[PDB]
Amino acid sequence: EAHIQMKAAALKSAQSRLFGLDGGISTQEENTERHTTEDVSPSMHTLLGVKNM
Amino acid sequence: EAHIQMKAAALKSAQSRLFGLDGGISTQEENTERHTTEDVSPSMHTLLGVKNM
Repeated sequence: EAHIQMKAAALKSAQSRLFGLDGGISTQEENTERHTTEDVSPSMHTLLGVKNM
Repeated sequence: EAHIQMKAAALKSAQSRLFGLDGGISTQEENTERHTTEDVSPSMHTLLGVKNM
């Protein structure tokens, strides 16, 4: 009885977690898009439908 | 768990780029046109259909 009470008092209410933080860090997608000197910006190739006035 | 958290905090949301700026710089076409003493301008040969009055 003493050993059981000691074990119960030591363990308390320790929740058991089956997993931790996943090791897969990359949550985005690889950017396979090309970059060329013809681009108007590092994020865009052309401004196709844009109309100035 | 500590190592996984450290790796996740260090990598953050680093997007992976597959390409950089392309090494092909010349985006125009080579000007194979000739230049002759008969030309009226370095950019034009004659003024053919032009009518003065």
